[PDB]
Amino acid sequence: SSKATQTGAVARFAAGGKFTKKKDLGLMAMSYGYVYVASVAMGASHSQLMKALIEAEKYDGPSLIIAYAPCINHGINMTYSQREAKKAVEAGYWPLYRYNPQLAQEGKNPFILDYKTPTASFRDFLMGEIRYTSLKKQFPEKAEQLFAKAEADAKARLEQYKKLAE
Amino acid sequence: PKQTLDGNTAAAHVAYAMSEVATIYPITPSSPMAEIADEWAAHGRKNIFGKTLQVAEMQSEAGAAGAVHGSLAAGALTTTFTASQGLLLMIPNMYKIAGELLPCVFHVAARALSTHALSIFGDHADVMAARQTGFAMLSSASVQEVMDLALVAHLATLKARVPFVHFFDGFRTSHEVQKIDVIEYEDMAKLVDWDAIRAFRQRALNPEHPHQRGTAQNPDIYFQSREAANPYYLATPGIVAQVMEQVAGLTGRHYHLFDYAGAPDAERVIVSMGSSCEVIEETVNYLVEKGEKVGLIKVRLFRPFSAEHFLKVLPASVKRIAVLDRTKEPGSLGEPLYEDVQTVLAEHGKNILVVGGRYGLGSKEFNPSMVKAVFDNLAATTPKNKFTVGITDDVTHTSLEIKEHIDTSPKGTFRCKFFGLGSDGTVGANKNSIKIIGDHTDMYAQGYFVYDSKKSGGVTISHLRFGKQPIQSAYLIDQADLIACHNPSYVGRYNLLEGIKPGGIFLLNSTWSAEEMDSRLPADMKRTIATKKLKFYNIDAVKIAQEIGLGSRINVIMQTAFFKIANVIPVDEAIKYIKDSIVKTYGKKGDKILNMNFAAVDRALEALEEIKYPASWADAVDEAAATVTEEPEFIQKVLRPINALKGDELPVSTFTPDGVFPVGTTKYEKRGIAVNIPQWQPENCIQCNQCSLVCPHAAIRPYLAKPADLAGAPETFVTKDAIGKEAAGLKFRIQVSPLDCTGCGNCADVCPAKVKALTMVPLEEVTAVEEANYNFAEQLPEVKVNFNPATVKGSQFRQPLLEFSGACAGCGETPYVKLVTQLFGDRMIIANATGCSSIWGGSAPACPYTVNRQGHGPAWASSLFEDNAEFGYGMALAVAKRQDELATAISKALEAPVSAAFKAACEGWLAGKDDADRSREYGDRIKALLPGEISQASGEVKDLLLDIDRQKDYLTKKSIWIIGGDGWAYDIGYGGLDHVLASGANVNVLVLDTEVYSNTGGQSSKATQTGAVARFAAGGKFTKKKDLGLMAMSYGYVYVASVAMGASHSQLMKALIEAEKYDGPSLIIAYAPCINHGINMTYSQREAKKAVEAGYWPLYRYNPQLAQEGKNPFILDYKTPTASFRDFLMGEIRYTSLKAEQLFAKAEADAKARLEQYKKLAE
Ligand SMILES: Cc1ncc(C[n+]2csc(CCOP(=O)(O)OP(=O)(O)O)c2C)c(N)n1
Ligand code: SF4
Ligand code: SF4
Ligand code: SF4
Ligand SMILES: [Mg+2]
Repeated sequence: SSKATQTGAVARFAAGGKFTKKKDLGLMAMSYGYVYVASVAMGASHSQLMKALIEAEKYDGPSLIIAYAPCINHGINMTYSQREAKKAVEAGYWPLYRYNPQLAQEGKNPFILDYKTPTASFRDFLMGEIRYTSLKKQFPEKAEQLFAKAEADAKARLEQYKKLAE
Repeated sequence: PKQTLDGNTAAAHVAYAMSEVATIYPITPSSPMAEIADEWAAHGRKNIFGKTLQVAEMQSEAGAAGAVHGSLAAGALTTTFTASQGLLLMIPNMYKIAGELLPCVFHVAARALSTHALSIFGDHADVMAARQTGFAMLSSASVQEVMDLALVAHLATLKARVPFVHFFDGFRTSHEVQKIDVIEYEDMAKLVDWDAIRAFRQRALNPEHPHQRGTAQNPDIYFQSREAANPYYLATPGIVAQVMEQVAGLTGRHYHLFDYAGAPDAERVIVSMGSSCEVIEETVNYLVEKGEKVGLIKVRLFRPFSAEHFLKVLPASVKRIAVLDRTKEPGSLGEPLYEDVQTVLAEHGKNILVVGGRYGLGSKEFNPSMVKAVFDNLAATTPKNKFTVGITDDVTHTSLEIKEHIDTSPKGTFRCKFFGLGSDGTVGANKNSIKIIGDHTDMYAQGYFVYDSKKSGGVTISHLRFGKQPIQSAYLIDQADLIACHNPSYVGRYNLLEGIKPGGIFLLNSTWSAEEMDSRLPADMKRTIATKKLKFYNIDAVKIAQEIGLGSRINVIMQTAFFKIANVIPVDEAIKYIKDSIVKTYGKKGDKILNMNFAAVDRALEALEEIKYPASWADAVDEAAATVTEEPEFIQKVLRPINALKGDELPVSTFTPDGVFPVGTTKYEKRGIAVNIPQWQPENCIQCNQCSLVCPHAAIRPYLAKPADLAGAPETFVTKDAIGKEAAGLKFRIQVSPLDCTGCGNCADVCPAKVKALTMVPLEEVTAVEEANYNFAEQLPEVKVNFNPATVKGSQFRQPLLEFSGACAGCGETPYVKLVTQLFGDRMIIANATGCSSIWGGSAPACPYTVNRQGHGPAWASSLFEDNAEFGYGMALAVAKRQDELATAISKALEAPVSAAFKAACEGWLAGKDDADRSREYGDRIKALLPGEISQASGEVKDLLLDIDRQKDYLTKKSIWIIGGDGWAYDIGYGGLDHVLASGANVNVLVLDTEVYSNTGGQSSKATQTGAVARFAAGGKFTKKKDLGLMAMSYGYVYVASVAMGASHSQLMKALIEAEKYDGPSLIIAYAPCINHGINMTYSQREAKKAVEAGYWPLYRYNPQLAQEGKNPFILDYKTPTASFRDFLMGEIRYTSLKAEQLFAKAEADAKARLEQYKKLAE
C-alpha cells in the first residue's frame, strides 16, 4: 500500500481495501504557486505528454511530472498497457492538467485542465483490473461501499480542477 | 595572525576556505558553524577558489546528507556541520559517501544522544554511532587543534578519497573561546593537492562522459566489490601522516596519528581522545615533575585505526594502561576505544594490563583531580576495570574515588569567575575582555561560559583564564584570583566565593555601603572575606547607569571595574581598548548613545570603592535557620540541590532508571524575578477573566469563594460580588502570584475595563502583602460552578494545568497550551516535539504540567524532533487498545452476578465509551460502585471486578495532543505529520507557529514569510510561507484551523473545541509571537491582533463534518482586513533590519493572493 493507492484498491497492508482516498501530491505542489505541476498519461494523450515534458524542462524552476504508469501489480493484460492508461483518463480515474507558473506572470491562469469531460464509466474501469475485482470477491457487501466512495471522490476531484480552470 | 575564536568559528574558518557548497540543518552546538559561514558568505568572503561559499539549508540533516552526496557526485567540494541526533540522520548517506570514495569533511561538535533524556551537551556518543560507516575520524582536543586538524581533514580527504568526520567536544571545545594562531586561506591553498581536486572533477556525473553509480548487486560480486576499497583505507594513515607534516612545516605544530606526552620511562599511561587530552597532559606535567612515571597517548586519527602508528609512540616501559571513553554502550563488554587498545595490544603480544573507563558524559566535568584518580587506579594492586570518573555510583560501584585535590594550573595563570544575570551583558563583556587581552598582550586567553535552562533571569557563570603559557585547562576554574558578582541577589543564594585564593579579589555590584555590609552579607561570606584577606570592592553600577541615562545596563560599567582592579594590563591601556570597543558596538547607535557609554567608563573608575572590613568578620557565626517546611522527597532531595547548583553531588541512586519525572514541580521554584507585578483594582474590574487567559505563566487567576470561606483572609484580600447567574452569592477576586509573575505586562494590556483594573507596581513594594494574598487564594477550597467552559470567562474558572514554566516573559506559546489543559487537561496525553515547547515544558528537574485536586493532569512525553507526529500516533493506538481491554472485562461483567446499578452503569459506559462526557459520567459511576461491588463478590467474579478496577484509568476517553513548533511541523517532521493526518486517527495537532526556530536562536523555517530576516536567510527569505493548513485541507477529512489568541478569543475557543470533538485528525496552527520577532513582549497579544488586521495571518476553520451536513467545510472567520500590511511589517525588527523594498512589495502581494484564495474556497 501507498498514499498514492486509490480508494477500494487491494494491496499488501490493505487487505480489506484502502479506505482513505489517494493523496493529491499535485494539489499540494501547486499551493506553492512557483512549481510547475503536470499530470500525464501516455496511453491517454501523446500530444499532452509532449506538452508537459517540454514546458517542465524549459521552466526555470522546480517541475513536477506525475505520470500514470500501468503495472503488473494492477492485474491487467500488459499487452494493452497503453490502452489501460487511456481508459483511466476517459473514466475520470486519472486527470490530465498542467500548472504553469509562467502563465501567472503573463496575467493568465496558470492551471490548464487538459481533459474536462469524461466519457467512460468509472466502475467499468475498476472492474477491468484485478486489484479492484479481488475486493468484490473478498467482501461483496463492503466492495459496493468502497467503489461508490471512489467514484464520488473522483467527481469531487474533477469538480475541483474545473473550478481552478474557471 | 592571532585571534580569539571558539572551536566552531575555528572549524568554520577552515571549512569555508576549502569548500564550494555547504548544505546544513541547525542543531546545537554545531549550528554556530553554519551561522557564521552564512554571515561570511553574506559579506562576500572568498574561499581558496575565489568564490563565496554557497550555504543551503535543508528540511533535516537527512536532507542535508543527501544533498552532500549529490553535490559530491556531481563535482563540487561539499561540507556540512552537524552533531548528535543530526549526525544519526546522516548515517545512511555516510555509508554511501564512503562507499563511493568521495572526498568530504563532516564537522561535528560532538554531543550526547537522546536516551533516557535529551542532552545538548558534549560527549562522543554521536561520533561513536557512526564509526562503522567507513568515514575516517579525526579528533581535535583544543581550539587550536580544531583550526589545525580541520585543515588536515580537508587536505587528507582529497588525497585519500576517504571522507572524514572531524569532531571536537561539544561546548567544552566548540564554545570555548581561545586565542589561537589562525591559518591564512592563502597558506591553505599552497598545501592543497590541486591534481587531486581535478581528478575529483573528472569522476563527476556529466552527460558528456557519463557513468552509472549506486547499482544494486547480487551475492556473486557484492563481497568482492566491497573489499576493492581496501587500498584506499590501507593508505589513509600514511596520507594523514604526510598531511600532518605539511601543516607542521607551515605552522610549527607537530601532530601525529597518535601523540605521546609524559615520562619517557612511564609505567602507567592513559589513552584518550578529544579535549580530555588537554586536561590529562596538564596533569601529566604536574605528576611527572613530582617524579611519577606516567604518560598519555592522544588519539587523533581514530578511524582508520593504524596499529603501526599507535605502537610507535607507546614507550616500552608501559606496564598498565587506562583507556578513557567519552561514551556509553550499555551491555557492551567495553567501550570502543578500550576495545581497540585491548585488541591491538593482543595482536602484537604486549603483556600490558589494560583497563577502560567512562568520563564526561553530557559535558560532565573532567578536571585534573579526576585524571589523578585514574592514574591512582592504575597504581592499585588490582585496578578496577569498567570504571567511571566524575560521578558517585553508589548502585553498581563503578566510580573511582577522588582521593585528593590537586592544582595543576600552570603558575602565572590569572583566573576569574563572573556571576551574571541572563542577558545583562556579562558574557558579552567577558568575550570582549578576552578579545582585548588577547589582541594587545602576549598572554594566552581562554573563556568558557556556563548557561542556565531558564531563558530569562537565569544564572550565567563566566570562566576566564590568562597566562604566559598555553592554556590546556579544559575544565571549570577551581581557584580564582578574582570573583565578580554582577547581581546582588546572588549574595546569600549561591556559593560565590568558592575556591577563591587567599588574597584574591571579590568585586560586587550592589547599593550597599561598607556599614550595611555587616547586615547584608551572610556570615559564611564574611568569614571567607576576612580569613582569606580578600580585596573587597563594591560598585553601585545601577546608580551610574540611571544617572547617565543608560537605564539599568551595567555591562560597560562592570567591565570597566574589572580591568581597574585585575592588574592584568595597564589601566590606561584598558580604558582605551574599552572605548575603542564602545565605538565598534555603539558607533551606529548615535552620538548621544556613544558619549553615555563613554561616561559609563569614566564614572565607573571613580565609583569603585574598596570595603575596609573588620578582622572580626572571620569569627562571624551563621544565623539560626528558620523551621523549614516539610517538602516532598523529590523537591527536597533532587530539585533543591540542582537549583542550588549542586546537582553534580547527587549520586546515581538519586535518579530513576528511565528518566521519569513527577509533575507539578515548578510551583516550588518561586523565582520572584519580576520587577513589576499587576495590582488588581476591584472597583474597575468587570470580571471577564481575560487577564487569566493571556498570562504565559498562569501567575494571575480568578478565585471564587463562598463568604464563609473568606474567614481567615488577610485584611488586604479585598473581594467583590460575583457577576453572573452561575456564581450568585459568591465572592470574586483576581489574584496574582507575585513570586511566579514575570512582569511581562500582558494582563494589564488585555484588561478591557474603562479604567485599567491592573496596574504595574514594583514587586519589592507589594511583595510582602501579595504573598499573603496569594497564599490565601491558593488554599481556598474548590467551588462547584456551572460556568460554560466554551466561553473565555467560563474556561478561566477551570484550573490551569500548565503553570510557572521557564518560557520567556510574554511568550506567545504557553497561553495556547494552558488553555488546552483548562478544556481537556483532565484526560489528555501530550506528545511534544523538541523545541521551545519541550524546553519550557520539560527541562529537568521541574515540570510545569501539574494536576488538579483529584490528582489528574496531562501526561507528558517528548521523543525526538523528527518523530513527534508518529510518536503521538503510537500513543493513540495504545490508548485504544487499553480501552478495548477494559471494554472486554466490562462486557463480561454483564454476564456476572453483580448489582443492577453496576450493570446499568456498565451498559451506559459501553454505549458511550467513545464520547468524552458520557465516558466520564458512567466511568465515574463505575468507580463509585467498585469498592462496594468487590466486597460483595468472591471467587472468579471478584477477580473480574478486580480486573475492572485495575483498568479504571481508561474509563474516561483520552485526548491525544501532538504539540510542536513550526520547524517540526513544516520541516523535519512534516513527512511524519502528513502521514498521521492522512491516517485519520483521532489526534489533535497543535502547531505553535513562531515562523522561526525559536529555541535555537531564530533560524529560518518554511513557516517564515517573505522578506523576514532570520538565520540562514541573512538577506531576507525570498520564497513565501508554505501553507501547511492548505495542504492538510487537500485530504478533506482533516480538521484544519488557523487561530491567533491576540486577534480573536472567541475564534480560538471555537476552533479548539471543534478540533477536539472531531472524530478524526485535527490541525491547529496557532500564531505564537516570540522574542525573535523584535517586538515589545508587553504587547504580545496586541501584535497578534495587528497580524490578522493587516492580512499577515489568516483566521479560518475547515470542518469536515459540515460537508456531511451539506454545508461548505471552509469558513473564513476574518474576510476583510482593516489595517495596512506594510505597517505591520514595520512593527517588528525582523523586517526593519532589511532596510529591500522589493521584498516588502512581494510580501504584500502574497498576502492578498492568499486572502483572495480563501475567499474563493468560502464562496
Ligand atoms: C534531528 C534533530 N535536528 C536538529 C535538532 C535541534 N533542534 C531542536 S528544536 C529545533 C528547532 C525548534 O523549532 P520549532 O519546531 O519551530 O520550535 P520553537 O522553538 O520555535 O517553538 C532544533 C533546530 C534536534 N533536536 N534534532
Ligand atoms: S505580568 Fe505577565 S506573568 Fe505577571 S501575571 Fe500578568 S501576564 Fe502573568
Ligand atoms: S482583564 Fe481586567 S476586568 Fe477582566 S478580569 Fe482581569 S482585571 Fe478584571
Ligand atoms: S517561543 Fe519565544 S518567547 Fe516563548 S519561550 Fe521560546 S524563545 Fe521565549
Ligand atoms: Mg518556531
